[PDB]
Amino acid sequence: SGVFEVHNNCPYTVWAAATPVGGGRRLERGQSWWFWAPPGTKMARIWGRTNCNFDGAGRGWCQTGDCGGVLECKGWGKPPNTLAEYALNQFSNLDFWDISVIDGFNIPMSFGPTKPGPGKCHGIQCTANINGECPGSLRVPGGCNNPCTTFGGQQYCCTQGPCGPTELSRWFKQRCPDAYSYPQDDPTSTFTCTSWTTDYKVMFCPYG
Repeated sequence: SGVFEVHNNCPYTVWAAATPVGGGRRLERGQSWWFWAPPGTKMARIWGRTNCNFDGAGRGWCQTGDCGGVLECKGWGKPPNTLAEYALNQFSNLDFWDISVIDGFNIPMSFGPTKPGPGKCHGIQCTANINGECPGSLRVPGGCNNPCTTFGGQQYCCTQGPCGPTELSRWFKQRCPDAYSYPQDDPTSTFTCTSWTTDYKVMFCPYG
């Protein structure tokens, strides 16, 4: 319960990050990072940072997902960064989790329970070649930004009230049907498992 394995299967190095628990860890291909989240942990995210350069003290910078120039993240990363989000022991004894591209996409990833269950408690992924097919307007080095990051505004960010899918969010949704494509993409993007029944695993580049 509450245990996360973050495994890197990408050809390149990935500096894993996680908040509010976890921190960060350099992961060469084949390596795993294990951390535990106390029961009740909410608004948590796990992500990978690419093309980093750190000194001996842990200060540096990353091309994507940079969390304030430090290796062990205390805060969120700079988009674009594919996200695995979770909240344990929420209402009705359920863990709520998802993969999100609301803050862009940088690395393909899978996210799922170690002990599956009925309903939505099964593994999901977002492994489409988003970086290679990314629209020119959203394209950045090593990633593909969500229109809310690139353009801003209610239409894409939904800060002013109800919003719906846009041509750009749909572009993401077509490639990753199980991931959050825009702020209010809730019905087809939320997955759950009964609390205290399973651990979780995140993999960067499942297919290599």
